[PDB]
Amino acid sequence: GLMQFTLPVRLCKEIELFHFDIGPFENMWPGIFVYMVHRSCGTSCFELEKLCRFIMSVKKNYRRVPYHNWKHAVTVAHCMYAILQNNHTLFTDLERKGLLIACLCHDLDHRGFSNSYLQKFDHPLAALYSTSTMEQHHFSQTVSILQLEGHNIFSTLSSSEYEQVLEIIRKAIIATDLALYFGNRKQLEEMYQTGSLNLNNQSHRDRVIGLMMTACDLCSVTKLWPVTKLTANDIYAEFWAEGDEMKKLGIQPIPMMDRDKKDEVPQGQLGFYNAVAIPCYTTLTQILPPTEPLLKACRDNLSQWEKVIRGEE
Ligand SMILES: Cc1oc(-c2ccc(F)cc2)nc1CCOc1cc2ccccc2cn1
Ligand SMILES: [Mg+2]
Ligand SMILES: [Zn+2]
Repeated sequence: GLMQFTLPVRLCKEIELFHFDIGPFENMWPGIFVYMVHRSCGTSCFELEKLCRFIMSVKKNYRRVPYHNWKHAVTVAHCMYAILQNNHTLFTDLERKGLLIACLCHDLDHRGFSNSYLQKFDHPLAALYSTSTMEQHHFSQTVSILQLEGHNIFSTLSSSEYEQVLEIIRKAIIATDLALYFGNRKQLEEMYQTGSLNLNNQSHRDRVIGLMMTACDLCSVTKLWPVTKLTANDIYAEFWAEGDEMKKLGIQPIPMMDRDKKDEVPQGQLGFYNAVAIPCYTTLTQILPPTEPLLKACRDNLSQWEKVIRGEE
């Protein structure tokens, strides 16, 4: 109970910033996450014995794919930590608990293939869950792990508090399906503009948590240019493997996934920043003004991709 986690000075200071990179030492990522729970949530939120056992089982159920791996899980949880810490008073005790766990779990057992590829392959998961296929599987794996002996990090919550937090995690994980993002942000856009956005309305909170989940999930675009740039390689390495698998089913993949069309990546990152990322962090900044650094960092990386196109790198 008197057992804090602490971090070296450089990490203690940088972990508070949105552009923090968790670094290449896998063995420090559990301690980084627990540090974030303790400052975000409290030293009492979770039984340390149970939290540590939960983290390690989550880690074990992420696969060794180039991008949708254990490092992505912790990176997405750190972005959520940064948002929560800069918006201290807006979120309930249960949301602070739920959301860091949701982020850590949001891509559990990902294979590096999109929902589309599961549907065209005719993967068993695409019969079990017709939309948001991987995301319903991620939530499914989360409940699985919560139910292993010794892993119930929520066992101090009441019957109905337990149901509220698992319902926060479910919606948070479903929202990471980028197909649901577009409409969700349009609704938040109109609600914010017509002045009807109300955070006492549970359906409005749900929408806002959804957008945070998209913001944390895409946070690779909000780091310093060399982090953003090297992560884009991991992202495309999965896309090109999927493209290859599409060719093996006799389907020309979209250019984004075709490794013979690498030259179009810079122009594809512009489309992605303007169609997805910039709008996401704009609407997020409108609703939670302290998340502006994510918008500023995202715009800086858009400008770095423009420079790559103009052959100045
Ligand atoms: C998946 C995708 O969707 C689109 C896209 C989607 C809608 C649209 F109107 C135009 C482009 N381009 C991509 C290719 C690049 O996709 C991504 C996904 C990322 C996720 C996290 C951090 C960085 C990322 C960079 N590029
Ligand atoms: Mg996902
Ligand atoms: Zn993700």
